[PDB]
Amino acid sequence: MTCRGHLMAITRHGVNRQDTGPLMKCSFEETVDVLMEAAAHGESDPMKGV
DNA sequence: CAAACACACCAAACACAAGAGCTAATTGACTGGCCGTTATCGATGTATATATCTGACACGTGCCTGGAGACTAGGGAGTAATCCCCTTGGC
Repeated sequence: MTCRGHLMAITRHGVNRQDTGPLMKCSFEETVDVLMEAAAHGESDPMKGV
């Protein structure tokens, strides 16, 4: 919770802000939203999360 | 006076609401126009059934011709005697 300096909330508003990966954010919450944002911005997933 | 940012407020959305597991029952589209098939109504017959009229056959009635009946008139056909002509017969 205190690795990025600011207090990341455990909610969708705090974990999805981290640059983990769209495939990991969509699992938790905000599926279509995070997927759409990644598609628009052309993000990349390193394929390292479980 | 006009533009910069900051704050408080108002107004507008997003996403979540544990893991699941079993069983039952309610919903099973619908008027209308139109084409395509087919059932029905209609004409245009030809075949068969029945009615009217004509033709041939049948039974019956009839008009007409010729035939038949009773009776009559009066004379044609016909007995009974006679003569003697003439035939058959003869030497």
